[PDB]
Amino acid sequence: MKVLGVVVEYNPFHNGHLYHLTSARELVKPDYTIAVMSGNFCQRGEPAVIDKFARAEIALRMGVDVVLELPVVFATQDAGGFAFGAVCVLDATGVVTDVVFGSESNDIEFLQRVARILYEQPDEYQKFLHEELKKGYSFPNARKYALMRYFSMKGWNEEEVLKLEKSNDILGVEYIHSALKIGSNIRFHTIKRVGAEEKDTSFRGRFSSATAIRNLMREKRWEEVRDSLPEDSFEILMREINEGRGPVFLENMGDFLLSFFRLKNMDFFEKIHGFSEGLEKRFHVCARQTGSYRDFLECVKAKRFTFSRIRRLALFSVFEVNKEFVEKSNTKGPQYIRILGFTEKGREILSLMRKKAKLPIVTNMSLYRKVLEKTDLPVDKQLFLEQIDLDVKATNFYSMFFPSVEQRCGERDFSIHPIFLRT
Amino acid sequence: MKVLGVVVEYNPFHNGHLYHLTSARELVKPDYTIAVMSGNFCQRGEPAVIDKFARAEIALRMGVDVVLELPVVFATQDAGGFAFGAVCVLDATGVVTDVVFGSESNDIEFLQRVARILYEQPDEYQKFLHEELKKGYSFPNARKYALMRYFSMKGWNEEEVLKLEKSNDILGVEYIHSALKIGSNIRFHTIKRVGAEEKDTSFRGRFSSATAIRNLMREKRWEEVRDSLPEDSFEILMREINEGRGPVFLENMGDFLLSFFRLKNMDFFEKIHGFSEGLEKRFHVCARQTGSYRDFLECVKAKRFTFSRIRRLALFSVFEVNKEFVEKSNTKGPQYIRILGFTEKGREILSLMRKKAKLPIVTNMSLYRKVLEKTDLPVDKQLFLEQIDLDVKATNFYSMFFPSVEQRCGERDFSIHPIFLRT
Repeated sequence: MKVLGVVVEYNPFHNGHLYHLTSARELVKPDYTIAVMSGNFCQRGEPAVIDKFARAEIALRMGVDVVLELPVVFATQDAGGFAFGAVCVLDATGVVTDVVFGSESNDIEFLQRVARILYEQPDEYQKFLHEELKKGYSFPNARKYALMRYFSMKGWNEEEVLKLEKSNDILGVEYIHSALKIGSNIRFHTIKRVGAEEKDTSFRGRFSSATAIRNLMREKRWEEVRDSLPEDSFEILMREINEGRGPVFLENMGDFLLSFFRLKNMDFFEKIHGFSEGLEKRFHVCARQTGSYRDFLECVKAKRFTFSRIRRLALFSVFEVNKEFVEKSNTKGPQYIRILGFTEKGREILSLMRKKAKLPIVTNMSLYRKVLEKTDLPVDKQLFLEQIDLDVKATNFYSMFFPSVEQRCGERDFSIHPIFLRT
Repeated sequence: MKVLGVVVEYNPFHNGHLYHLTSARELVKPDYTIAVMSGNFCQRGEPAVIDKFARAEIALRMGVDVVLELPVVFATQDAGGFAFGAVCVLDATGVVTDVVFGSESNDIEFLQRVARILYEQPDEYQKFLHEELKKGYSFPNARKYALMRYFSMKGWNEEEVLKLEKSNDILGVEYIHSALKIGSNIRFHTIKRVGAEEKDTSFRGRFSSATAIRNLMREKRWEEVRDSLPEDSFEILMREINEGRGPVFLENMGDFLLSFFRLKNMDFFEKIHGFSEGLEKRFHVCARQTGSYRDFLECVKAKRFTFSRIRRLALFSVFEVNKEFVEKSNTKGPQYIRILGFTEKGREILSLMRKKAKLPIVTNMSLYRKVLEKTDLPVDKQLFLEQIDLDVKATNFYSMFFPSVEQRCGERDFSIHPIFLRT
């Protein structure tokens, strides 16, 4: 028996996503497919263009049997924390056998070699990393240079370690690294990256990136959106829009984020995860000097910062995601498995997950405190509660930006049950 | 010599305000007139419809020599705290000899008699108050009923105490009580309020209430607005509107406030000043179950809560005005005198204030930390910093709601110097 895991966001689910999913299923020939998916906010620090319940339904119609929520504390982190949460969730199901992820190099052996070095921390590598951590290098840069120097000493190709600027391959390394850390037996595979680069922004016809498609949506070119998307993905996108639950764009939240930063002092940002390299002063000063979130982001931007990093820090700030909370989450991992949706076939593997899972399974959110109280699993209960409260908080915040005022009431985590799709 | 103080909001400055200000000056015949004025937020929990720099200038043109800011922590409180701050600021100038306030009863001897009882706290009054509170009445009702029983026991007419159901006289008593508490020698005077009461939301000619006039602005009835205001007031209003710095309404901030409350749990609100009687839970639940701030207010509101109390609580929440901070402020008072503007004539009295003031005087905001570091005056340093940080924070937040994005940059407390007008 084999169960395919995939780590996904689907913002929106497009033709490239379908190609990847179909290829993964053809490669692994799984009996069941489980997706761990980012919620209402993705890894670039942007809102999903439609909410997690719609995108869970889309994934189910595209051939996922079970959709799990990647908790916000992981979903909005950079590659290291993102991968760690995703791999912990999939490993925790107790049924996942194989994981297939998109890749640029499409070389599983190189990705594995890098991860083993990061896991086993050779004495030579460690000495290099510290030297590179002086000379003021940021960790991901110092690590890259440390890895390059390790490769030379071992007579490998150091040039390869510059492959690791590509998003797909970075995540790939971190998936494997995470699996070694938690002692997972999951088998990992790559497929060569589908369609346009995740950062492209140009319309490629059939296969455009998700960022490009969201821009198409901004410009209201629906026919080009339609050409980018599977029929059911587009249909449900149109549904959410017609019913006033989309589209949701980051600039819709921009005035909130900017105003919120004007309520905060530097002491506040110092307590929030991810802040270093003068970014606290930058947030504080730029929030007072600029009048829109777009202008804010450009004021904070400098050569050594990505927009994505800045955008993530903005989400961490409004959700008050503090340093200690993230440190604990990146150690102990997710404390629950949240079910967003399943098919008829998915019911079967969920039944097995009840017996095999290493984390409490949450389906009915009204009952999550009872699940926590009743579980025999050695979870950190306080951390559990903090993590799931963040998930709920993000959904409630997100809902205020539904285009229709009528759609903004209530807590969707408690009012909407996991999607059940008949087969 | 004589110096007249007045406690004002001027949201906006209308014909009724010119009438009463002029009569105040005619009554007392002062050499100078000083106003202590609410900033960008007033006592009802609303933003001012144009900002404090615009409204300070109108005040100067209408006959005020010097305009002072009532710090936010007092300006946004109910009558007790509002009055305390205002009287502390006026007294701290070291030059104000007389204060005139508008009144329904226009009976100053009555108002002083009541203030004296609240100041001296005779045990019979305290017994009555404790009983009425034990019975479950609100503090203002309990106090009213306690004063009535007191009056009755003294052989006075208790129906006279009914005068205190009127907003102006409630305020009047608290001004006088505050003067007694701090040992002020200021002479207090009443003049009879004429024109619509503060609570009257509909339009009659002059004198329409400020509330009614703000609604005229909402409905774009600008002819009736012009007939309601002195020429210089209407001109400054139009100037602000033409530049996109007004009008500012509470509903413009409504989505922010409601989204902000969705980020907070009950433990947050328990810390905020003015929360009791299960208001923490009502804020928490209503913020999640309503989709607009108007609906939120209606949800939180019940028999025992006025709208103004709820609106004040929303401002205290968004600005994180906590219980210990307000307790200190209502004990030690304002720690500085903030000059918003003065005329060439006002120079003369401001010069005397520098010799006579009991609090540090802040004109150039860029220097306020240096003023604090150097002052001989034994102020509470941390409280000073917290109070003035709140003033700046409120201005910075307010400005995000200027209708034109071109006006939303920079910190206006630092870039706008005190208004000055040649005489």
